[PDB]
This record gives sequence, structure tokens and C-alpha cells, in this order.
Amino acid sequence: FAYLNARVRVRRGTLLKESFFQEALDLSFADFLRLLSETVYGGELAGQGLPDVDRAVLRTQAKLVGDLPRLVTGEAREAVRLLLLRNDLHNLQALLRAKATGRPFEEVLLLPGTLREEVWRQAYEAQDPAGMAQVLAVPGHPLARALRAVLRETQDLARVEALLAKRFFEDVAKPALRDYLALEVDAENLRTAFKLQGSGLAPDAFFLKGGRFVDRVRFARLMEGDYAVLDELSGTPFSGLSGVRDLKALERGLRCVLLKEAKKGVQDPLGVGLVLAYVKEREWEAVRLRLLARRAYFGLPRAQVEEEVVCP
Repeated sequence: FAYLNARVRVRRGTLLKESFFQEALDLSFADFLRLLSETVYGGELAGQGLPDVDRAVLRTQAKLVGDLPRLVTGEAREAVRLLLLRNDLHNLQALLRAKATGRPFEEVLLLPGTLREEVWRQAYEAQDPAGMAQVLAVPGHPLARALRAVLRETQDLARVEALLAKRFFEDVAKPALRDYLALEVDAENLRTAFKLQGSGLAPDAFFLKGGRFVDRVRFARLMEGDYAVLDELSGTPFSGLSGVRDLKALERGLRCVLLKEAKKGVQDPLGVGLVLAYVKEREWEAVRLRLLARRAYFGLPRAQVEEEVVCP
């Protein structure tokens, strides 16, 4: 961990200050590009369009975040590799969902992971899930194996997403990181229960153990249609999910929960906590840059955007 932390410390200095996001919320697209060009992202910013901003973010994070697993070994590599693979899971699910709805690749948020954007593009270009698996296999990604396995059991979008997650977390199971991972399990159970709500499927076939606040009862209740479960979490990190009745709002709240938990890591400068915080802060950075770039580009409502780029 000493080495990984050194490499992380070397990179924390280029994290964007909160002042950047505050100013960006009210900038024209041209000025947004100007502000961005002065940050570490400037090196990869080669154009004047929205896709140029998205590309600069992806390429910059591939070199400041995505490569971390290749720099170390032992338990240190395990920790950061695990975090990035979890994002690859999110990316695959997002791609599967986009394809199922015929949404453009440009609309898919890609979190910092272990794969190059070109691989994800090839997967999106694939004719079907099976085709996506072959693409992921080239770089030897574990999702290629998980996807092939899930597909010989079901083709239903929602179930595929849930089973992919179930396999990932089961492999995960086999301090700061333990605490954080338990919250990731809680959050995954909440999104799965929401996605499979009213399906009538056996909750135990989808419940992930290893969480902390989202017990099998809370999971089953939400999956069987009780939204009130989300209003009963006031004494937990998930208190902000009260009133949530749509998947969009749920994902928003879940991101803030995990971000806050990860930031506790700064308290562990010599341990896994530092990289945990660094990776999640870069993720939040990527998410906000994407949303702020779109507000400036399209001229989106300030109030709606502000709510999506601020975490109470």
C-alpha cells in the first residue's frame, strides 16, 4: 500500500477544486472549455465540441485512474482493481440498457474503469449481448466470462443486470474497504430491488449478502412493491432516499451516499482509504464535468442541473 499511496498522492494535486464546479455552473460553453483547458484535462482536450469534452475526461482518467491496477500488486492492487472493475460492471449495465432502448452511445456515462473507451464502443457496436462478451474477452475482462454465464440462464435485461452484479459481488466476497464495500452491496440491493420491483421473482435469488443497512427484509419489501422502505432509512447513510420514487432519483442519491463514505478515506493516508477517496472523487469529477458541460452546451435549466451536481 505504501507504493500505491505514493502514486495516489502524486495525482491528488490535480483533482479539480470545488471552485471549478462552482464557476462552471454559470459559464458559456466556450468559457467552460477555457476553464477546463487550464486543468489537467487540458492535455487531452483537442476540440471545441461536446464530444471533445467527454473524450478529454475519458482519456485523462484512463491515465490518472484506470491505470492504477497495473502499477501495483498484492493487496493494494486488489483494492484498486476491485473498485475499477465495479465501475466496469456499471458501464456494462449502462451499455446493455442503452442498447435495449436504442439510445446513442454518446448518451452512455462511462465511469473510470480498466477498459479503453474503444472497447466499450466495440461492445456497443456488437449485435447482441453474446457479441459484447466476445469483445470484452479480447482484453481479457472478467465480465466477458460473467456475461456468457448469465446469458445461458436468461436474456431478460433487468435479470441480466442483476445477475451480472450478483456474480461480481460474490467474487468480491471471495477495514475502510470492508466498510465501503458493505455500502456498495447495500446500494446494489436497492437498485436491483427497484429494477425487479413487481417482477414476482424470488428475492433470495437476487439478494446480495455482505451489506450493512439493507437487510433481506428491506430488500424483499422494496422488490415486492413497498416504496415506503426508502422513507424508513433516516437513521442510516441512505436517509436522503426518502421520497424517491424513480430510478433516476435513486441513482442520484446512491452516488452521494457512496461518495461521502469514500471521502472518509482521507483519514487513512497510509492505508487503502486514500485510494478509495481518490478514485471516487475522480468519479464524481467525471460525472459533474459531463453534466456541467451539457448545461453550458445545451443551456439546460440551472436548478435541475445544480441538483444533479451537488451532494447534500
